[PDB]
Amino acid sequence: MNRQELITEALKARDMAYAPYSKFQVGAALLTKDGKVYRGCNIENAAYSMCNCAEATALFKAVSEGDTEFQMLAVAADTPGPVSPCGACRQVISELCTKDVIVVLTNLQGQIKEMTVEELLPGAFSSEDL
Amino acid sequence: MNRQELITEALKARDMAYAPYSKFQVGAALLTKDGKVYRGCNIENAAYSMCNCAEATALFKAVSEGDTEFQMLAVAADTPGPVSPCGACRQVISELCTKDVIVVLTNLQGQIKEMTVEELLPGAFSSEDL
Amino acid sequence: MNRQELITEALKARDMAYAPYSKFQVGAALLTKDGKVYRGCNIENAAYSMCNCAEATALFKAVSEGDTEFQMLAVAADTPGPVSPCGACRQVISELCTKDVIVVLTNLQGQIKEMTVEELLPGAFSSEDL
Amino acid sequence: MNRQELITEALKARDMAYAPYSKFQVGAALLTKDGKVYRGCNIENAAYSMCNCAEATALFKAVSEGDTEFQMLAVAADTPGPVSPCGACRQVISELCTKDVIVVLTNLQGQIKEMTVEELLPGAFSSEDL
Ligand SMILES: O=C1CCN(C2C[C@H](O)[C@@H](CO)O2)C(=O)N1
Ligand SMILES: O=C1CCN(C2C[C@H](O)[C@@H](CO)O2)C(=O)N1
Ligand SMILES: O=C1CCN(C2C[C@H](O)[C@@H](CO)O2)C(=O)N1
Ligand SMILES: O=C1CCN(C2C[C@H](O)[C@@H](CO)O2)C(=O)N1
Ligand SMILES: [Zn+2]
Ligand SMILES: [Zn+2]
Ligand SMILES: [Zn+2]
Ligand SMILES: [Zn+2]
Repeated sequence: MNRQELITEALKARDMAYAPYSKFQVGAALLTKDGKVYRGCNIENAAYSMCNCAEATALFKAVSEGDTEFQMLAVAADTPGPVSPCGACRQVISELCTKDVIVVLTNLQGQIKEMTVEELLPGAFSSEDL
Repeated sequence: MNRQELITEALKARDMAYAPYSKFQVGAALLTKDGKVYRGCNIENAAYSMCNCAEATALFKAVSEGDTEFQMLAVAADTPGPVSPCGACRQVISELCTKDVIVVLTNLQGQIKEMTVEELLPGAFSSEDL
Repeated sequence: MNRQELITEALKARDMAYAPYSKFQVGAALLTKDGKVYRGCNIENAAYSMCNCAEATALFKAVSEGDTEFQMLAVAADTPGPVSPCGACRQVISELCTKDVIVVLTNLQGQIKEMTVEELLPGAFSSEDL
Repeated sequence: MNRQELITEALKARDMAYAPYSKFQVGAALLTKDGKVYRGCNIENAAYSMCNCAEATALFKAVSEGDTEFQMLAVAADTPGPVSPCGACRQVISELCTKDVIVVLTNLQGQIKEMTVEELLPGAFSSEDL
C-alpha cells in the first residue's frame, strides 16, 4: 500500500461524500500500521457548523474500531492545488496521529503535497498545554 | 435486533471511547433497515471544540459506508437518567435520520427513554429553511 | 424593551451578518436583566464546521463583557416560519441562559414563536450529567 | 497601542473567561486599523464540542459590530510557551483577518511569539478552494 494506492482509496472514499450544501466532496483514506485502510468523506448539515470533514470521518472510524496506530493519511478533493485540510481537521489529526505520520494531500489532477502531522500544524495546541 | 440488544451494542461501543479530557465515555449503536449495526463512541481533543460525540461517530461511520436508511439509534453513558444527546448531535441526527427513526436513550443503570428523531429536536432547523 | 423592540434589534443585527457561503443571514438580540442589548449575527467560514451562529455571537459577546443575567433572546432569519435555532445553538443557549429566559423566534414576515430555554431543548445535556 | 499594550488587553480579557470544564482560561485582544480594541475569552459548554475560543470570541465581536479591518491580534493563556491557537481558531483567523495581520502569542510569563496570519496557517483552506 504505497501512497499512490492510498490516494486511490481516498478518491473512492470521496464518492461517498454527503455534501449537498457546499457541493464540495472530500475523500480521505487512513492507513494503519497493520495495513488496514479506513475511508472517510465529508458529511454536511443544514446547520453548517455541524458539517464533518473527510479526514475526521476516517479517523473517527478507525479509532472507534480500536485502530490507533497509523502510518499515512491521504486526502483528496477537487481543489486547484493539493487539498488543504481545514484548521479543525489539522487539530484532530494532530491529536489522533503521531507526529511522523505522513499526510498525503492531493486533488483530482495529480497535484501532490506530502508533509508530516507536525508540519501540518506546527506547535499545535495539545494536551500538554492543558 | 430488539432495542435491548441494540443497547448492549451501544454499551460495548462505549468502551472504545477516547475521552481523556472529560473522562465521560459515551457509546452509540446505529441499526440500519437491513439489520447492520454501526458502533460509535465519543473522541475528544485538547481543543475541546473539536470533540466528536458517539452518536455522530456512528452516523458518520454508517453514511461513509453507504448505509443511509436507519431504524433505531441507541445511546448510552453513565449519566443520572437516560443520556441526553447534546444539541449538536440532535442536529446531526435530525439531518441523517428520518423523523420516525427510534432513538433509545439509556444510561448504565437501566433507565430507558425512547423517542423519535422528531421529538428529539422538534422543528429542527433543516435544509428546507435554507 | 418589549419583545417587539428586541425583535427590531435582532433584525438590525441580522444586517451585520457575514454569510457569503450560505447567503443565509441570521440576527439575534440578547436582553440582559439590566436592560442592555447585545446584537449577534452569523459569521461563516470556507471550512463550514467553523461557522458561528447569531445566537452564539450575541451570547459570547454578552458573556465576554461580564453580562451573564438575561431575560430575553430574539432571533430572526428569512425562514418560512419562525427561525429554528440549530441544535448546537440550543445547547449553547441552555448553558448560558437560565431556564426561564424567554426565547423569541421570528422570521422576516411577522411570524412569532415564543418559548422558554427549557422548552427550546427540554432535558438538555448539562454539567450535572458530567 | 503597541503589542505590549494589546497583550495587557488580552490578559484582562482572559479574566472574563467562562471555562468551568477545562479550568483553562484564554484571553484575546483584537486591534482594528482605527485603533479600537475588542476583547475575547473562551466560553465553554457541558457538551465540549460547543466550546468557543477567545480568539473567535474577539473576532465574532468585532465583525458583528461592523469592524472588519484589523492590524493585530494578541492571545494569552497560562501555557508553558506562547499559547498556540487551536486549529479551528487558526481557520477562523485566516478567514476574518488579512494575511498581513500580526498575531501576537504569549503566555502569563512573558514568552512572546509573533507571526503573521499566513504563517499561523500557511496555505489555509479558503473560499478560493470552494
Ligand atoms: O479539511 C478538509 C477541508 C474541508 N472539507 C469540508 C467540510 C465541508 O463539508 C466542506 C466545505 O467546507 O469541505 C473537508 O472535508 N476536509
Ligand atoms: O450527545 C452526547 C452528549 C455529549 N457526549 C460528549 C462529547 C464529549 O466528549 C463529552 C463531554 O461533552 O460527551 C456524547 O458523546 N454524546
Ligand atoms: O441557529 C440558527 C440556525 C443556523 N444559523 C446559521 C449558521 C450558518 O451561517 C447558517 C447556515 O447554517 O445559518 C444561525 O445563525 N442561527
Ligand atoms: O485556540 C486557543 C486554544 C484553545 N482555547 C480553548 C477553548 C476551550 O475552552 C479551552 C480548552 O480547549 O481552551 C482557546 O480559547 N483558544
Ligand atoms: Zn476539515
Ligand atoms: Zn453530542
Ligand atoms: Zn446555530
Ligand atoms: Zn481555538
